[PDB]
Amino acid sequence: KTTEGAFYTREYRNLFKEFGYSEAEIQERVKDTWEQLFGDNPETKIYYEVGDDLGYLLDTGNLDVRTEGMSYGMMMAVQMDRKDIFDRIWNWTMKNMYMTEGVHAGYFAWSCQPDGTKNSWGPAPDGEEYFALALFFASHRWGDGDEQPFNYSEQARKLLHTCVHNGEGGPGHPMWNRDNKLIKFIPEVEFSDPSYHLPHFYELFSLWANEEDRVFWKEAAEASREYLKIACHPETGLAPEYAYYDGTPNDEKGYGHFFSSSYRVAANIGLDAEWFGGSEWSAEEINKIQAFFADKEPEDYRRYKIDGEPFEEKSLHPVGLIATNAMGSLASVDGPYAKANVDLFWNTPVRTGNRRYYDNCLYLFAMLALSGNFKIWFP
Ligand code: NI
Repeated sequence: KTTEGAFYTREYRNLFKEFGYSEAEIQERVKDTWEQLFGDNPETKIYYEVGDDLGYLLDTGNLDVRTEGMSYGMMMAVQMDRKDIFDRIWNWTMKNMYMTEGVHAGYFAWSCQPDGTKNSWGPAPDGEEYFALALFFASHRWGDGDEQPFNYSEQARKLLHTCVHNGEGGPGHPMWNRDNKLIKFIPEVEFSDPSYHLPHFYELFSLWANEEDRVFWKEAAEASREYLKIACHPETGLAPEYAYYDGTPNDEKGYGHFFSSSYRVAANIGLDAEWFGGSEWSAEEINKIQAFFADKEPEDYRRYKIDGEPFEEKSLHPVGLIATNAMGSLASVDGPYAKANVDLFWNTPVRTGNRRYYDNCLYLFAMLALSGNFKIWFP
């Protein structure tokens, strides 16, 4: 590590403020972003309330409710101290997504219709890891409820138990390969997705998961840091959406390039550097991604091969790309392009249109992280 992280100091960098933005404008912008996503602002909103006790995040582009969006929404709500929103989302999640039958019992069906109908009985591991951490944060901020499923920390430990141990007495599959400690793209495959690797989350799991797994989680954190070094292109810093355990792109179905999924790598690296400390690798990695985009206009952002070669196809989520590249500045605060990225993001409005969901989730995490408001909530 090259700096001491917020995990040790309990002070979160307000990068917007350090780059010269006023405290009043920053506060306004964070709240405005929240309100545009969770309030009534129908052109821009992604959260929808249902009755007195339910609510969900809608993938506006695919017309479904995704565990990615639900777990994001729970993380957002706990960072904003909004138990009411947190509990609505988590309650919908448990009611409509949690599976008690099939090979993936104990996990969450990745895509549901707005009426709660499962589109699939397959889970998406990046959902599970966000559910668990947001649950731990909920336990810590508010206390475990007495009524299930609001017993937050028990639900978190129980979920992470399944993630590691599923398949031991039965037909299930774990979400992490036990030998290499790497998160999988889905439980029944043996390849991964770089954007799913959250070593900073695993550090916390190594403190708060069932004791029998705390060594595993510290090992998974280290394995995830090593994997990112091999998965990011050495010149451009670009990661593929899917990658084999060997770090190379899995393009069997067109996911071997730098597109929507990959964007989150830079954000993940920034947040890890802020929580657990800078490193040389992270700063250089962010410098590479930012250097790569420095001569490119947002209107012209493309799909790229990880070597930098452009496709005709434009970025489907260019706002999310901007936001993640800016959030990445937390791992290279003195980097040559760090201030330009944060400024570009500052000058980019939240997204409107039917594709806004993904951009806007990335945008709110970036607002939170760059203002010193994406925090670890301790017991
Ligand atoms: Ni103002």
